[PDB]
Amino acid sequence: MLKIGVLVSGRGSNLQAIIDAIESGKVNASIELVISDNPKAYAIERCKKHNVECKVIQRKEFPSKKEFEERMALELKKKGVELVVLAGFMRILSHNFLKYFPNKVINIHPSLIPAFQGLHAQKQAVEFGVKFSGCTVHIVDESVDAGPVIVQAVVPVLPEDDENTLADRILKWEHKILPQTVQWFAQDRIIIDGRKVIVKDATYGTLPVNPALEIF
Ligand SMILES: [Co+2]
Ligand SMILES: [Co+2]
Ligand SMILES: [Co+2]
Ligand SMILES: [Co+2]
Ligand SMILES: [Mg+2]
Repeated sequence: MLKIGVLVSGRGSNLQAIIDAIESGKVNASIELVISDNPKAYAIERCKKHNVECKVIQRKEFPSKKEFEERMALELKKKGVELVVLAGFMRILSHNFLKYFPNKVINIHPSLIPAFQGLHAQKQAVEFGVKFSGCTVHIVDESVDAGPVIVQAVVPVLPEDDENTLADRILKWEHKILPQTVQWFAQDRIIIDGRKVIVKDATYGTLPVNPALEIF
């Protein structure tokens, strides 16, 4: 099975989606370790309920960021983690961490990047007034939600939508494209060429997900 590690900082609904997809047999992978930088994250409780190893590693426990990132990489390496998944993780990863997992660190972001990068992307979309938003699974690099794009899901925005209502609509898709991406990695179907990513034998040119979902 694909051995993956998940980094979290809060609620962790995206972690739950992966856990459920694995338990239902839709994703051929195992979560070898979950790392939370927040001791009170609900994500930790999810790990307890599903018997998923979880470790709390806090930034304040290290003088430098370099140390902090090194410890997290090492702990993942010790578990043979092949794919690192950020699910609600709030720290910014640098080359110190990324160099260990070349093109093997992914993240789920609630917007159609490069649009609305950064924090509160759903609220950004609503205040801006776009008619379409959505979510993106991308490879993490030194940019702020500007790395290689694996898959995106488009979601219509309503005139009366507020941050929470739109976020809720986008989240339904995040819970689908992130687990699907994990499965694609598990199937050795992720091909990288430059900053472009292609999924082997996947269906392209589709709505509302491109490439189209397969396990959902
Ligand atoms: Co273990
Ligand atoms: Co735990
Ligand atoms: Co983001
Ligand atoms: Co609208
Ligand atoms: Mg999450």
